[PDB]
Amino acid sequence: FSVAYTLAERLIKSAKEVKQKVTVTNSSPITPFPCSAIDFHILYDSSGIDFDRIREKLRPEDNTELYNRPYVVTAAENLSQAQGYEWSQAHSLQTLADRVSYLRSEKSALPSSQSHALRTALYLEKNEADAQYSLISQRYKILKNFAEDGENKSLFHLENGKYVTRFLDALDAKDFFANAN
RNA sequence: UAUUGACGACCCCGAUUGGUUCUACUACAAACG
Repeated sequence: FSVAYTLAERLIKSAKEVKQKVTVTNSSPITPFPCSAIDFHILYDSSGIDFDRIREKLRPEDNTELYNRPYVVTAAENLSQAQGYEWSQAHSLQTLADRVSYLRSEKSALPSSQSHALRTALYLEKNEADAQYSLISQRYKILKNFAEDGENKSLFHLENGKYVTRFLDALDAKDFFANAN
């Protein structure tokens, strides 16, 4: 528990970065706009137990990061009047929950066989991750939803100059999105 | 108006499928009287 809780005390700071990316419009000093967000890990013990090391193993190339994991959970409608609205949508937890649903949807609509081919490619450069995706994008039409480019040819989207993706977060959370409701 | 006057081989592989699906860490030892 101790290691898990000190992770949570770091995860809470990563979720709490919404405090300054989503901010009250025309405020001075720049007050946070009330925004709710999650960050989560899933240790496996493999990722490094220290948050700083955990995230640098998911930034495999200098412009490419395989986590979108500070996810805003506040509704878009509530956020629409803040500054930083556009960021909150890309970081909206519903984008993760939808993609998890596509992975869970069904035989599998996206085969795990092919999800893991893409998972492997994500650790390459974008030109190679996009190459693998282009070998697959029209064999599995569900992948039109997992794209983020706006073109349906890459799993990444550009965010402040970084290629960031939810796809590998969706594979992580695929089995941690269960509810009695 | 319909005549001139006999030679000569060709094909040599073509089309397509080129991976598909599943397993992606599991128990542990540190947590918990």
